[PDB]
Amino acid sequence: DITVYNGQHKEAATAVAKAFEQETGIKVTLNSGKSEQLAGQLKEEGDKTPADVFYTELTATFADLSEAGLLAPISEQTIQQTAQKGVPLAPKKDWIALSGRSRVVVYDHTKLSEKDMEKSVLDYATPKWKGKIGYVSTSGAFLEQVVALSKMKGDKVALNWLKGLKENGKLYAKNSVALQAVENGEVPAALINNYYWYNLAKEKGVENLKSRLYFVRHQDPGALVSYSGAAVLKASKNQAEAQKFVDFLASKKGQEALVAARAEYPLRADVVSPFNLEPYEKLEAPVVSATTAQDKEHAIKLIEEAG
Ligand SMILES: [Fe+3]
Repeated sequence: DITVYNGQHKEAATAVAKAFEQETGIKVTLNSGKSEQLAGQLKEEGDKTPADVFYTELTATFADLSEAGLLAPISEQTIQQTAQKGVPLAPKKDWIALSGRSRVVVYDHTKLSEKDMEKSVLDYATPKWKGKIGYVSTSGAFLEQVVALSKMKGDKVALNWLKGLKENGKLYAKNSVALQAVENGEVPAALINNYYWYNLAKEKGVENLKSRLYFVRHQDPGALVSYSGAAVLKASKNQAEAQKFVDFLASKKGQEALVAARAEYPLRADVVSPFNLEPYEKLEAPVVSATTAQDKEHAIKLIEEAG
């Protein structure tokens, strides 16, 4: 049996854990919490950690653990199961990206078409969109978007975009609230994550939704994908089973279990999501270095500077 520190959505973790237990008979105990807290705890616990695997919604969480020498090598063959072009790879082969979530533009298709959409996410923060673009400044993925803009286009462009959103955007407290605002005709478009829309479409039926998604693609900063993944702890005294679990997460069966439970993009190219997601390769995500704590502090300062 194994213990998995779980930073991922609990529905996803419970689903892959159940599928693993059903496939192998090896029991999984989830210790679910915030990834940044769990990462800190793994570092503090060091050689004495009871964690066999760390399963997270953000692979950036692994960088500090890897550099601290706390992660075990995983099989090159396993890593290759999800190593599509664009997918982040552990330089030390000590973690694996498994799935992703995408930034997206959601829009009211009864007011707008794709003709009204923009080439770049940068262009939504302009006077055309005054009173007409929803954004969620307190959102984690929004912050990742700001980090990506700074990295890809520089701070001035990132700050200009944020100032553009202050001037032109409508602020929403959460992504769910922004999605509902678009559905309800309050605002014609909003910047959110893919999974909110696909979840609503699955529950209510797309025929009953006024909103649709627009993907900028073309490696635009707005095509940003955030990657979930897993790593085995070096300190684990149950390497064989921990490696078996990570191998399972990258397997067709494990990926199928994940995508049935959560509207993330699988990184195997022989698994199809029941949520009706496009293939990961079609997204044309940009390649962006992992977010560090320093990146986040810098992005937070830009948000504050923009008002
Ligand atoms: Fe969310």
